Amino acid sequence: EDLPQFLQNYLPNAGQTENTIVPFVTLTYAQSLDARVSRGPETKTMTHYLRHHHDGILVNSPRPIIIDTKQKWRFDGSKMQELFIKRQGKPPIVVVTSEPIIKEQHVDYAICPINDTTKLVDWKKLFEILKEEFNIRSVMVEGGANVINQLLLRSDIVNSLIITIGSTFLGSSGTEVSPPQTVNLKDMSWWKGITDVVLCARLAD
Amino acid sequence: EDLPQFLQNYLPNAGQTENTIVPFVTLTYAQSLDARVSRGPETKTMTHYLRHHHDGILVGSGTVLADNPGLNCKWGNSPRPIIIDTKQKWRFDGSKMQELFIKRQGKPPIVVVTSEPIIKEQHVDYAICPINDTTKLVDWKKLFEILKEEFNIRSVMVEGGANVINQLLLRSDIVNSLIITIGSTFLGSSGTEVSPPQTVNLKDMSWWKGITDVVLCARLA
Repeated sequence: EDLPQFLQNYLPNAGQTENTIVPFVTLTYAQSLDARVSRGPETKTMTHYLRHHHDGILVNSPRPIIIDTKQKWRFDGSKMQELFIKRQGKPPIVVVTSEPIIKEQHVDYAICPINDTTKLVDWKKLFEILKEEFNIRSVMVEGGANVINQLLLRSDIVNSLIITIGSTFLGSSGTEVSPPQTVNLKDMSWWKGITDVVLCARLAD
Repeated sequence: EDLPQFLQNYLPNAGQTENTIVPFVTLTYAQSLDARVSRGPETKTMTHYLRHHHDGILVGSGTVLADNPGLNCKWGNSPRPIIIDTKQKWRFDGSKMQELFIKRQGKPPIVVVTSEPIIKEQHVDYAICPINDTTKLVDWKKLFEILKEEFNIRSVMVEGGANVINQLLLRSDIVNSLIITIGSTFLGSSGTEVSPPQTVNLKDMSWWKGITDVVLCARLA
């Protein structure tokens, strides 16, 4: 709508990550008034517009990037697998902590060593691996509220934050997005729709 | 500024002509992106403009006990403060509210209790509201009726208590307008959140946008 002009300054910017080893990282999600992303229109256009401006998407057409540290996901027999077959959808990059004994066709494996301290995955190292090993110049992370909750803390990684808020309450039992500490924003910009609003911003510090 | 017309349809006297037994009730609060109201300049003025249009301003005790709020109005007379204090632990004597009352800058409070007031304070009015036999908590419908019938409160703005908000969000038979400000900040998951226990659908929504904040006006579906 007027949405492309609104998003423009927050889209991956070529000359900004070029001659760096990190990709542009956008953090994006859709929540209710009570900050829930699940429970216990018009956003299609925007999401698909955003996706086609990124090389990878962490959950032309973007490549799917899946975290599967515990190694239990499978490509064969996935929506993704079928989409790949019909010439409209790329095969996934699968993020793991060690080399899997059994690998699937078309699937790329990114071995990211779990962080020494946090005991979680080293987000900085993972994003460099995606960029350097797999030509992923930009990445749109869409969810796992737990992924979002960690990355909200990473002002040194995240480049743009794009949040849709719908005019509804999902209820307290729904899965929330809220960082463990306070997170300040900068360079904020709001767009308003009929029933929804979108925030574009950056992470302070 | 466009804020007055934006709010116009959601204020008590856009409510047209009919006399009612229930006061007009606006549910209004300010939250972070993570729906938090407590820690873990345009909106402040709006709040005051809103206060100017209501006979009463309601808060749960706890929010009065935490922040020591004036709860009076400045131009965007003043509304009467209404404190829910079922435990009868809030004290008017020595409060900021009392300071404003003495300086003729604010009104004395109405205190809502659920049994005989034990220590009545000078210039304080007490509203004894029945307890709902199902919830064990105060009967919101009867309370608002009493505020109107006994204390001549024709309209009330409830601002405070996540706990209060969380209950009223479920009461489409009580709430006339929902007005929510959302700031562009995260307070963090330790902060106290506003989220009702069940899904709540909204209707008649209209959004307003500032530079750092957005405001939603809606009604309960």
